Amino acid sequence: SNLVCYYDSSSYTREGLGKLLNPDLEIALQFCSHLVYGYAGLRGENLQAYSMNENLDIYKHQFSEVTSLKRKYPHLKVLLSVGGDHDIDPDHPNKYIDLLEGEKVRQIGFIRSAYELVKTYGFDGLDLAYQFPKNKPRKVIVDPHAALHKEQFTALVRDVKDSLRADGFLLSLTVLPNVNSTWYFDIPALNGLVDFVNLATFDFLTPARNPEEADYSAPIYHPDGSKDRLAHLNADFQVEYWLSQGFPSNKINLGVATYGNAWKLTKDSGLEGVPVVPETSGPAPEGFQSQKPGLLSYAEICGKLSNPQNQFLKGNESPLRRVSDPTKRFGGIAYRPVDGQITEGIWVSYDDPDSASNKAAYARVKNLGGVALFDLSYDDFRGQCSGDKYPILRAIKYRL
Ligand SMILES: *[C@@H]1O[C@H](CO)[C@@H](O[C@@H]2O[C@H](CO)[C@@H](O[C@@H]3O[C@H](CO)[C@@H](O)[C@H](O[C@H]4O[C@H](CO)[C@@H](O)[C@H](O)[C@@H]4O)[C@@H]3O)[C@H](O)[C@H]2NC(C)=O)[C@H](O)[C@H]1NC(C)=O
Repeated sequence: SNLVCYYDSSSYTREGLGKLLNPDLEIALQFCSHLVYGYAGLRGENLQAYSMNENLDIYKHQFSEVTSLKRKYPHLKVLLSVGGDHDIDPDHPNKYIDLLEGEKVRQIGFIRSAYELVKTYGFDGLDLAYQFPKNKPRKVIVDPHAALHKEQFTALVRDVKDSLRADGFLLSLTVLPNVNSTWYFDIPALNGLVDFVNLATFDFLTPARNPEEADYSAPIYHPDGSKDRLAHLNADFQVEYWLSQGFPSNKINLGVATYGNAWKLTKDSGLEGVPVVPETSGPAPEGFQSQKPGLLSYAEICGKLSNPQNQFLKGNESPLRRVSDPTKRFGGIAYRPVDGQITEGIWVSYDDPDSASNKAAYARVKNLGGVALFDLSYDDFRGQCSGDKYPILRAIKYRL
């Protein structure tokens, strides 16, 4: 099976423990079948593909430092990913749709630019992690041209593929969290156009989208215990959906995240950790390593879990408690409620090595092509949690 490892290059320049330099990157490569370099973006002035950190990717040669890793790993495939929800442009918030709705000249510009990036820097292919509009978050019609958009995307994928054929370059698509395949993906038309598809079957709920309640963010199956949870929000529904639409199972990769979604709790959230957790208050304070409110890396989460040793810590240092439904269907929970001394409450939905392993087993059972891991920079590459580096990656590979 495949093990498609995403690499967010912004991780190269992170300060402290979050920094992922190339020697640490390379260690993942005895487990990854594919490396995907993230993320190129769209220029708001003409929507061509371009590096969102030219100084690093191009002027300090990081694109080709990473693709030249194939010299050391002759079976490794390296792709370049566009979008990935990392193309954040408040100045041009309609780029991805405008590219779909674009005139030939505009689309050709993108196709040519994206092609140039792949070829010039030694990549084996392109990942279209298209930033479509997502499911509207339920609080407490987003796109009325979805069907037009679906058609335009199919056509754009065909033309992109066409540009890559002569070189034999791969094309993958990534269906990003809460991107709805009914609205945008003409799945029977894609089998003949793309080498594989990555379903990002995680972040179904996040503190950014769902600041006022918390629930499992990447369960395999639907948890009946989560009241009123939308039934398409689980990995199995997404996978079966793609299979339903006639996509070959072995061209599908199951997305698994290495980071957790972390909500700030309130007194009114109560003391129990099984979701749905009410009266939450947006993202939890950022971690010191990952510096992203509402996100924590696996090492940051592992580092907070309660043990007999850290038992003595109190107040806002008291350790997090594990909640782990024994059916292995839903994924991990670690939390600390607002209570007395504890003023800073937090609820984290995440996969650890065991639960990621579970996802890998499911993928194997469903005869999928493999797993796509988002991303190496939040796996514990330094070995902080147990001493073993890349504990989530290795656990997944064990079971594919
Ligand atoms: C794109 O987004 C749309 C929503 O805008 C989404 O459609 C929704 O799909 C789900 C999943 O099929 C539908 O929910 C099911 O609906 C039926 C009928 O109401 C229920 O019988 C089902 O309940 C069965 O299963 C649930 C969990 O398995 C149980 O909790 C429940 O008790 C039942 O056993 C289930 O609720 C939903 O009705 C539509 N919604 C709308 C607004 O039309 C679509 O799936 C998304 N596409 C993808 C690929 O994600």
